[PDB]
Amino acid sequence: NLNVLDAAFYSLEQTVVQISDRNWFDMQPSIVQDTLIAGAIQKFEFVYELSLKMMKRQLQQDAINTDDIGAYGFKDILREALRFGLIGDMSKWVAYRDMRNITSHTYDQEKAMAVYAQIDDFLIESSFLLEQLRQ
Amino acid sequence: NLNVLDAAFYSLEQTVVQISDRNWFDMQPSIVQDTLIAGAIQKFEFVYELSLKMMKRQLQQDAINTDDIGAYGFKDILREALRFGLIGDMSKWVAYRDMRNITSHTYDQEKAMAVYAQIDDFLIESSFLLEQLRQ
Repeated sequence: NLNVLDAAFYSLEQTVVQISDRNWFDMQPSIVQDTLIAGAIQKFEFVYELSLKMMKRQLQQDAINTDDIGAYGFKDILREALRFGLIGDMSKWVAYRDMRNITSHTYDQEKAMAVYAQIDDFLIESSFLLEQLRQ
Repeated sequence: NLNVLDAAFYSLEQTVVQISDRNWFDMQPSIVQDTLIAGAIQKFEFVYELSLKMMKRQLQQDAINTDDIGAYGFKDILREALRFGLIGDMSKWVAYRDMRNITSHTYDQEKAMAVYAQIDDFLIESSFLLEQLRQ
């Protein structure tokens, strides 16, 4: 499992890299560009959703009990994830959830630009998150 | 707002066309090939969702004295849409949702190929719907 989040993190990272190579990206027809952006938003969603689940799982393995939060709030998952040092800034994640909740609006190109602009930062935290989880 | 459904559809279609250009697509780097399939899948989700939003608004504005069509779930919307000849086979839209509900597993390349392969048919059906709504 953790391998899966790991494979999904890299594929996202790799994807931003290709899109970053501004030489090759600007050459491509516009439909190729917007499809890569969408594929990147889709890969963002995977890492985000896989991250929560791995994060919820570590949390359940380290708690006094799973009854408490696992049927309880996002924010509570974060604070707790923060306490065990799983993440560094629950404000990045509150933001990430806001991001994920609107990816379904991504057919609008502006909105797509807006989500893609936040992905590089996104890679940072999730990178941290996963490092934590490897240990 | 019919324009959005129309433009998401056409943008999907155009995505599928570039992907089918085997000579062009076989040359691309590995990460470009799958980001593109990732993206086409994301785009499939947009038309599906929008297509259902439109059947909904259609039935919601159509005969309804705006009877908070909330009492309505997926299958009522599909049944009403059939009553209006907006779709012609609901077993298919039922299957498009099962497809939609597994796209979150698309980080696995094989599951992703399996969903992408179903896009051609989706285009036929989704385009019929858009035809009826055009009137």
